[PDB]
Amino acid sequence: GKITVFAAASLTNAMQDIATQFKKEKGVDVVSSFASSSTLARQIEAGAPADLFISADQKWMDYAVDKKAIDTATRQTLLGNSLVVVAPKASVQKDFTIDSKTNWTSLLNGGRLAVGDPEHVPAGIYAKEALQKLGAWDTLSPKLAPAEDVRGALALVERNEAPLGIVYGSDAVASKGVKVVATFPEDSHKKVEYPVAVVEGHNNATVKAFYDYLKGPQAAEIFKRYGFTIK
Ligand code: MOO
Repeated sequence: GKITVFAAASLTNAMQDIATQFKKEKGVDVVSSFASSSTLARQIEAGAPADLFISADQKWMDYAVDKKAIDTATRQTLLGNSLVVVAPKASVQKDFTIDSKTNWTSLLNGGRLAVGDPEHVPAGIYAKEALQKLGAWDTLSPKLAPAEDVRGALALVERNEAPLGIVYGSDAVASKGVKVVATFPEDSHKKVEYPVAVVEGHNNATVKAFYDYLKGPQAAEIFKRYGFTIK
């Protein structure tokens, strides 16, 4: 048959490699749809036919669970990640530490801070939480360059349309055109976690085979290579 995976945008590269490998060794076609975790959860709620859902936060998985769209016994935290600040590869921007007294205004210099839309994209929600805890939010809000998902934010920095952008550590590994210039302290935000679950009514042997593969060694190898931490 064919499996349909709805996965957070930050999983783009890893999921494509995993799908390729699974087809080589098991013969099944895996089709992935990538977007903000919020967008995917709402599509699943509406009735879009996804078999698996992997969210970049617990919030949007909880959302789908409440709408009775998830086979709950299958829900499990699969990956972890870090929150970082990236700059264009060829930028002269130097490394910096992030604390209560970081001078964001000087760092930006009339430029905007690329972020996933803090209204709903997990990467933006983690970022807003961190910036509010570090007291930088009030200063930064009028200087944001929001995007549809974390990869949209990444693109803004790669195309040098924003001096800095807040993305996941894994995004930096996948990107050929940016560099990590700072890392948020773990205590500034909720732990970045990626729950996976089978969509209600799609728990059959074919989907289950893929779900099990995601927790196996071949997949763990690919996830690690892309900067994700395995839970
Ligand atoms: O759902 Mo994302 O990976 O925070 O854009």
